[PDB]
Amino acid sequence: SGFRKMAFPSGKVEGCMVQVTCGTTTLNGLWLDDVVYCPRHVINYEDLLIRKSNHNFLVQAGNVQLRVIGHSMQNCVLKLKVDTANPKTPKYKFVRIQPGQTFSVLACYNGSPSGVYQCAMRPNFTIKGSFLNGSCGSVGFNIDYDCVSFCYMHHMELPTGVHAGTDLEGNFYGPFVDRQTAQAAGTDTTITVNVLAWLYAAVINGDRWFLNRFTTTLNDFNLVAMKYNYEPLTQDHVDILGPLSAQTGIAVLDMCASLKELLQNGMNGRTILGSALLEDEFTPFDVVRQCSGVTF
Amino acid sequence: SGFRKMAFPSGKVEGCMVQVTCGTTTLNGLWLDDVVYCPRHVICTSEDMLNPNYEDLLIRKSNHNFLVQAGNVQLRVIGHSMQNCVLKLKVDTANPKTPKYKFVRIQPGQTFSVLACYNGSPSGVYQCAMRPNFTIKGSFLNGSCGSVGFNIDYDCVSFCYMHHMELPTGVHAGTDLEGNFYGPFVDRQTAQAAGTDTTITVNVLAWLYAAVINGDRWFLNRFTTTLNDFNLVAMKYNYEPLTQDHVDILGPLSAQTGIAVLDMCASLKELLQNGMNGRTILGSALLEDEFTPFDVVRQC
Ligand SMILES: O=C(C[C@@]1(C(=O)Nc2cncc3ccccc23)CCOc2ccc(Cl)cc21)N1CCN(CCCO)CC1
Repeated sequence: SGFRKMAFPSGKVEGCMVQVTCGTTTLNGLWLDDVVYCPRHVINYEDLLIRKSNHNFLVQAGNVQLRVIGHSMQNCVLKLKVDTANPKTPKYKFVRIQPGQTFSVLACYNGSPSGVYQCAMRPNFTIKGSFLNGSCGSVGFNIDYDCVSFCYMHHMELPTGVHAGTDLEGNFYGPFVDRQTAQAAGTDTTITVNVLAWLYAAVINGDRWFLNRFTTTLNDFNLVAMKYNYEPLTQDHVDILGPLSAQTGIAVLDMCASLKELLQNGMNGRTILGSALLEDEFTPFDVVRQCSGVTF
Repeated sequence: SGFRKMAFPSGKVEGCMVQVTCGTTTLNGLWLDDVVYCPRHVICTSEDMLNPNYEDLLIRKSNHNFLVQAGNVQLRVIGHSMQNCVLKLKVDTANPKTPKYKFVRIQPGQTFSVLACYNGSPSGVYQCAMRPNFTIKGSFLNGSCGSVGFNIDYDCVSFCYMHHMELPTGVHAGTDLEGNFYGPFVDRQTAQAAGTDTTITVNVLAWLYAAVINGDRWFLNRFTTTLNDFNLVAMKYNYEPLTQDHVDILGPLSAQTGIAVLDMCASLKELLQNGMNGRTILGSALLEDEFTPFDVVRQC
């Protein structure tokens, strides 16, 4: 029993964090094989990069300086070719995630991991992270068996305190640019499929007060959901919620009628899994993984 | 900016998780140097669990009865001893991934990261607080026994908890790494209940200072309070008493934000009286008590 915001074990990623210094700027880099990936703002990026030489980039893996033997840019990520392959390189992939998907963030400062937390890619493409100056280059990831899927690299903090970054190919999530200019996070919405997954987790843990005899059509639920700034629930979401629906004996459209009532009436001084708000940062897979005990 | 429930990076602890099997039972062990630490109830059956005599059960065991597995490598147990509720299995190989570590016993209100494991394999890491009733509101399924709680300040791993049991309310009980249980719990299946839980007042205040550091001031007020008047109001909402130590501890955050500790105490009093009014503090509609003053300073 128990339901916690749980991050993936960060060990495979910790062995990859390095410190990248270029001029006055110091941020984090991801050392995989003989390449160090980091935000290109560490340095007109084509013009700024051409002026740099390999010895300008000081890379440090622990107390060992890695010598840069080449550099190239891929979108908003700088790829620094190093002479030494990372002996701690795990099995990895670069994956681009969709809004609503969750990942673990290994927050780093000066190439040293300081903390790990579970995030969600918001529907407005920002992440509500916890980052201070020097956290740029910190990565987001998931673990599948023994494979690390890198999905995020931190680049900036928007004026509202929310964070923006790219996938490991340097493509930003959201309409953001790596430039000091006026940029604002769009109005955010609630990840509906994730809220339903968290309601199933609450039922698995013994919380049933919110359940009701009612059901709803997928269309009627989406008309209500749109009114409360909730993302539309697709047939794919209903299908993905299948396992949890079968395990608890509560159909997805039956849980949608509970969600609809929670939206129109509130909690009424009650909590669900120790929360007075509807939690949307657990995917259906996160609930299954935690309420079954999958290991890495 | 931003305030998240943040766990310590678990890498230093992952390199220590092993699987310990004894008879039908399989749980987790912590392999540090040439010793594997694990809950002593690994030597029990459900027929023993009501009134186990661990000294008697242990004397009947031999080293080859304990099957220890570090990854896909079976370790050889060359000795065993019991220290309180933890079994110490001497093995013939020192763990090459043994980090710099300490065994620390924590006080209620203290936080730590939990590396939840099954079959010696890490499945997840989350943050916990030792509740005032000495339980932890963890996330553990069967097979998680032996999963450890820790803090990682300055490259050293301070092990503070080893998971042993789940109480009937879904909360968890365990020991420090010397085998001493936190709370009035015993490693027996006899009737045991967690005492009434209370909110960790100093942690709530630390989280209100974190909210002020992050720009949330809506809950602040023009009032102050005496420490005694605050405690009289606090006890009525099932909040732990705030001691002069807690007030002293909150000093740095008070100086950084310019809000006197007893001034923040008066804001807490008001929140307890009025609730949030549809507002949130750091993305929460409840007063959060699982961030210590040290956690707030570290993260902010
Ligand atoms: O898992 C246990 C320990 C056990 C316990 O609490 N285990 C668990 C821990 N966390 C989460 C759980 C989630 C669901 C179910 C069990 C969980 C069983 C329940 O009661 C106690 C009372 C005291 C003590 Cl110290 C330990 C326990 N055992 C079963 C009994 N025995 C194994 C012998 C084979 O039957 C020994 C091992």
